[PDB]
Amino acid sequence: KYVDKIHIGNYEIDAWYFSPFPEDYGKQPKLWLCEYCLKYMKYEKSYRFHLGQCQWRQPPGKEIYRKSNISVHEVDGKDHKIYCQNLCLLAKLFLDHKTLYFDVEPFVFYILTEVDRQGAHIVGYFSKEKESPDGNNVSCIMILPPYQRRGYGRFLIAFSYELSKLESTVGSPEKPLSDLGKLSYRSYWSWVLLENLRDFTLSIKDLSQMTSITQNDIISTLQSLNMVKYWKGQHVICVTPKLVEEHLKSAQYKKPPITVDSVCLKWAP
Ligand SMILES: O=C(NNS(=O)(=O)c1ccccc1F)c1ccccc1
Ligand SMILES: [Zn+2]
Repeated sequence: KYVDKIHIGNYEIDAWYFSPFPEDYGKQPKLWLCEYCLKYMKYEKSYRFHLGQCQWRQPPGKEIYRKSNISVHEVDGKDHKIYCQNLCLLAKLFLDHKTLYFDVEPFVFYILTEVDRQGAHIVGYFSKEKESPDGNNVSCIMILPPYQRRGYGRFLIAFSYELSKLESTVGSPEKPLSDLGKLSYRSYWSWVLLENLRDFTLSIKDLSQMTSITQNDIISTLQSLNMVKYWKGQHVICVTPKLVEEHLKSAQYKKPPITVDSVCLKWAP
């Protein structure tokens, strides 16, 4: 009845949530997706015919980041409507709270790919409203299950703040976050803040300006690190250089990151 398994690239992936693909696409045992243009198909035969014909080998839009074989494409929902709609229906298989699939024009989509000789292979993405009334620098963020917990979510989170910095603005992901989303942002925030308190008298407003993390996300992060005191109605940073290093040395920050190299980012607001 609902779509419950997809084939994309060389992966078969079980669905986590309902996504409103048309009814007759549900009925099939599997839905088959072109990993490059994200067209969804009902049959292994139409899929293999499509694979032989389709000329795309990367996302549409502008490649705004390239370092070695990690690429980000910026895709405007108005310019590439069908691709963005396909991406949103794919995303909704793995996001409980996403509600927007068809009215994609207000959004820009940042698609993360990993490149080999065959083409640029989609790992995940984040959407962003062109005009956010609430200052959200991410709408939805999704990493395909076989790539989760492997560094790519940290990359996209970092990337979303590097855009916010180029915008001279603070930003926060739209709520609610998934369970993994919550843990991932808290861990990203903790690292960035701890490294700034090592590398540098920084105030909370100072840190917000340096990182584009909102003051509230800074404060909730420092509270979970027990690194803020409260005085006459104001949160104030309170931490020893040694306690910062204790946190940074811990086993949580020990996996080598895919880092966003701002030299390789090509973008203006
Ligand atoms: O895959 C995910 N997180 N684990 S991670 O990338 O190794 C990671 C490691 C350290 C800090 C933040 C991270 F994100 C993820 C999936 C969906 C939304 C957001 C993140
Ligand atoms: Zn295709």
